[PDB]
Amino acid sequence: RPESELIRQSWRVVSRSPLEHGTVLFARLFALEPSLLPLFQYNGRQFSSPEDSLSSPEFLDHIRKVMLVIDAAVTNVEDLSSLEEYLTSLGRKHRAVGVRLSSFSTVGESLLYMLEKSLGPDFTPATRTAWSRLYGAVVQAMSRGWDG
Ligand code: HEM
Ligand SMILES: [Kr]
Ligand SMILES: [Kr]
Repeated sequence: RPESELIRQSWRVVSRSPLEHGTVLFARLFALEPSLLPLFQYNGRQFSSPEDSLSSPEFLDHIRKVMLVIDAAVTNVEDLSSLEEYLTSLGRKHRAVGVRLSSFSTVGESLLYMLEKSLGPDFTPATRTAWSRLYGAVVQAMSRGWDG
């Protein structure tokens, strides 16, 4: 595949520091959709502001979890079938915690934003398209968890 290599090569730099890069993605997410902030309840409390979430070890742990799932999508970029079941159940979990399926589009824009900022001139239109397709397929798999 051509695009599989585009994903592999562009993930290499980001994957060296997943928490740093993940923090960009979530900062961008709350700037676009602040109504997602209350969905992260740790120790029975709601974060008041987006900067509150960045001081929470549990929230930062979830950033690393998100990045590891994306790492698994890249590893299986040539055949995402083998992750379908895991992704479906991850969708069910997120539905249970209160995330609306449509919020995953904003997550996609946040991921693309983070890649654009990290890669700079190396974020070619083919690289955007490749990532849009891969994230699209991840979300399709996850969408099964919302009653099908
Ligand atoms: C809309 C943005 C998202 C919100 C509000 C959200 C929120 C949550 C919450 C509340 C949990 C349960 C508490 C925890 O363990 O932290 C969770 C778990 C988790 N999240 Fe997310 N999440 C989002 C996006 C994602 C995405 C896009 C991925 C995939 C790349 C992901 C990967 C994971 C994983 C692997 C877990 C552990 C699941 C388990 O207990 O089985 N998260 N998330
Ligand atoms: Kr954040
Ligand atoms: Kr992805």
